[PDB]
Amino acid sequence: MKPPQFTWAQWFETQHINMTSQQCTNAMQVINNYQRRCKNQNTFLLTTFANVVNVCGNPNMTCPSNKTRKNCHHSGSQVPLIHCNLTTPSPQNISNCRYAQTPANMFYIVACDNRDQRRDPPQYPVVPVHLDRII
Ligand SMILES: Nc1ncnc2c1ncn2[C@@H]1O[C@H](COP(=O)(O)O)[C@@H](O)[C@H]1OP(=O)(O)O
Repeated sequence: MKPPQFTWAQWFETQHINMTSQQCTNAMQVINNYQRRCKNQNTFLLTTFANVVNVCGNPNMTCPSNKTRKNCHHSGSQVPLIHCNLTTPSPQNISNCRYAQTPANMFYIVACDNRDQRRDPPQYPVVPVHLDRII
Protein backbone atom coordinates (compact mmCIF):
# COMPACT_ATOMS: atom_id res chain seq x y z
CA MET A 1 0.00 0.00 0.00
CA LYS A 2 1.15 3.54 -0.69
CA PRO A 3 0.40 6.93 0.90
CA PRO A 4 -2.21 8.92 -1.09
CA GLN A 5 0.22 11.65 -2.18
CA PHE A 6 2.12 9.28 -4.48
CA THR A 7 1.23 7.84 -7.90
CA TRP A 8 2.25 4.22 -8.43
CA ALA A 9 5.37 5.35 -10.28
CA GLN A 10 6.31 7.82 -7.55
CA TRP A 11 5.91 5.00 -5.00
CA PHE A 12 7.92 2.60 -7.18
CA GLU A 13 10.65 5.25 -7.22
CA THR A 14 10.46 5.78 -3.45
CA GLN A 15 10.53 2.02 -2.79
CA HIS A 16 12.96 0.68 -5.42
CA ILE A 17 15.13 3.45 -6.84
CA ASN A 18 15.80 6.25 -4.32
CA MET A 19 17.78 4.42 -1.64
CA THR A 20 18.30 7.48 0.57
CA SER A 21 21.15 5.73 2.39
CA GLN A 22 23.38 2.83 1.37
CA GLN A 23 22.42 1.32 4.73
CA CYS A 24 19.13 -0.62 4.79
CA THR A 25 18.06 0.43 8.29
CA ASN A 26 18.13 4.15 7.34
CA ALA A 27 16.82 3.67 3.78
CA MET A 28 13.88 1.64 5.09
CA GLN A 29 12.79 4.35 7.55
CA VAL A 30 11.52 6.31 4.56
CA ILE A 31 9.28 3.50 3.26
CA ASN A 32 8.23 2.45 6.77
CA ASN A 33 7.39 5.99 7.90
CA TYR A 34 5.25 6.34 4.77
CA GLN A 35 3.58 2.92 5.01
CA ARG A 36 3.16 3.10 8.80
CA ARG A 37 4.58 -0.41 9.24
CA CYS A 38 7.94 -2.13 8.91
CA LYS A 39 8.10 -3.75 5.52
CA ASN A 40 9.58 -7.23 5.89
CA GLN A 41 11.50 -7.30 2.63
CA ASN A 42 12.39 -4.68 0.06
CA THR A 43 14.75 -4.41 -2.91
CA PHE A 44 16.52 -1.25 -4.07
CA LEU A 45 17.84 -1.44 -7.65
CA LEU A 46 21.12 0.43 -8.17
CA THR A 47 19.94 1.90 -11.46
CA THR A 48 18.25 5.06 -12.75
CA PHE A 49 14.56 5.79 -13.10
CA ALA A 50 15.12 6.47 -16.80
CA ASN A 51 16.86 3.08 -17.16
CA VAL A 52 13.84 1.25 -15.71
CA VAL A 53 11.42 3.26 -17.86
CA ASN A 54 13.37 2.00 -20.84
CA VAL A 55 13.10 -1.59 -19.55
CA CYS A 56 9.34 -1.00 -19.63
CA GLY A 57 9.89 -0.81 -23.39
CA ASN A 58 11.15 -4.38 -23.53
CA PRO A 59 8.80 -7.17 -24.64
CA ASN A 60 5.79 -7.78 -22.43
CA MET A 61 5.90 -10.90 -20.30
CA THR A 62 3.77 -12.60 -17.64
CA CYS A 63 4.44 -11.29 -14.10
CA PRO A 64 5.80 -14.22 -12.07
CA SER A 65 4.36 -12.68 -8.88
CA ASN A 66 0.88 -12.11 -10.40
CA LYS A 67 0.39 -14.76 -13.05
CA THR A 68 -2.75 -13.05 -14.36
CA ARG A 69 -0.86 -9.89 -15.39
CA LYS A 70 0.93 -9.36 -18.71
CA ASN A 71 2.34 -5.88 -18.06
CA CYS A 72 5.74 -7.05 -16.86
CA HIS A 73 9.14 -6.51 -18.49
CA HIS A 74 12.52 -8.24 -18.03
CA SER A 75 15.67 -6.11 -17.64
CA GLY A 76 17.63 -8.30 -20.06
CA SER A 77 20.77 -7.17 -18.20
CA GLN A 78 21.80 -7.72 -14.55
CA VAL A 79 22.03 -4.70 -12.27
CA PRO A 80 23.59 -4.18 -8.85
CA LEU A 81 20.92 -4.13 -6.15
CA ILE A 82 20.58 -4.17 -2.36
CA HIS A 83 17.94 -6.33 -0.68
CA CYS A 84 16.77 -5.23 2.74
CA ASN A 85 15.46 -7.80 5.23
CA LEU A 86 13.78 -6.88 8.50
CA THR A 87 15.86 -8.18 11.43
CA THR A 88 14.13 -6.25 14.20
CA PRO A 89 10.32 -6.01 13.68
CA SER A 90 8.79 -3.31 15.86
CA PRO A 91 4.97 -3.09 15.30
CA GLN A 92 4.61 -0.51 18.09
CA ASN A 93 7.53 1.77 17.26
CA ILE A 94 8.54 1.47 13.59
CA SER A 95 11.38 4.00 13.89
CA ASN A 96 12.95 1.17 15.90
CA CYS A 97 13.05 -1.37 13.08
CA ARG A 98 16.47 -2.54 11.91
CA TYR A 99 17.35 -4.30 8.67
CA ALA A 100 20.16 -6.31 7.13
CA GLN A 101 21.50 -5.47 3.65
CA THR A 102 22.35 -8.06 1.02
CA PRO A 103 24.21 -6.89 -2.13
CA ALA A 104 23.73 -8.82 -5.38
CA ASN A 105 23.79 -8.59 -9.16
CA MET A 106 20.58 -9.83 -10.76
CA PHE A 107 17.97 -9.21 -13.41
CA TYR A 108 14.75 -7.49 -12.51
CA ILE A 109 11.20 -7.80 -13.80
CA VAL A 110 9.04 -4.69 -13.55
CA ALA A 111 5.33 -4.20 -14.12
CA CYS A 112 4.76 -1.01 -16.11
CA ASP A 113 1.68 1.00 -16.87
CA ASN A 114 0.53 4.23 -18.44
CA ARG A 115 1.29 7.19 -16.20
CA ASP A 116 -1.14 8.79 -13.73
CA GLN A 117 -2.75 11.31 -16.10
CA ARG A 118 -3.20 14.06 -13.50
CA ARG A 119 -0.16 13.64 -11.27
CA ASP A 120 2.65 11.95 -13.21
CA PRO A 121 4.91 14.15 -15.38
CA PRO A 122 4.05 14.02 -19.09
CA GLN A 123 7.72 13.31 -19.81
CA TYR A 124 7.20 9.58 -19.24
CA PRO A 125 3.98 8.20 -20.77
CA VAL A 126 4.92 4.72 -19.55
CA VAL A 127 6.26 4.07 -16.05
CA PRO A 128 7.30 1.24 -13.70
CA VAL A 129 4.62 0.65 -11.05
CA HIS A 130 5.77 -2.54 -9.29
CA LEU A 131 9.00 -4.49 -8.86
CA ASP A 132 7.59 -7.93 -9.57
CA ARG A 133 10.78 -9.92 -9.19
CA ILE A 134 14.56 -10.13 -9.18
CA ILE A 135 15.93 -13.25 -10.83
N1 LIG B 1 -1.62 -4.25 -7.46
C1 LIG B 1 -0.49 -4.91 -7.73
N2 LIG B 1 -0.35 -5.46 -8.97
C2 LIG B 1 0.78 -6.13 -9.25
N3 LIG B 1 1.84 -6.35 -8.47
C3 LIG B 1 1.68 -5.79 -7.25
C4 LIG B 1 0.58 -5.07 -6.81
N4 LIG B 1 0.77 -4.63 -5.50
C5 LIG B 1 1.96 -5.10 -5.18
N5 LIG B 1 2.56 -5.81 -6.20
C6 LIG B 1 3.85 -6.50 -6.19
O1 LIG B 1 3.64 -7.82 -5.71
C7 LIG B 1 4.68 -8.17 -4.75
C8 LIG B 1 4.08 -8.21 -3.36
O2 LIG B 1 3.49 -6.93 -3.04
P1 LIG B 1 3.02 -6.57 -1.52
O3 LIG B 1 4.15 -7.02 -0.60
O4 LIG B 1 2.80 -5.06 -1.50
O5 LIG B 1 1.73 -7.36 -1.31
C9 LIG B 1 5.75 -7.11 -4.94
O6 LIG B 1 6.56 -7.50 -6.04
C10 LIG B 1 4.92 -5.88 -5.28
O7 LIG B 1 5.70 -4.86 -5.89
P2 LIG B 1 5.89 -3.38 -5.24
O8 LIG B 1 6.43 -3.60 -3.83
O9 LIG B 1 6.89 -2.71 -6.16
O10 LIG B 1 4.53 -2.71 -5.25
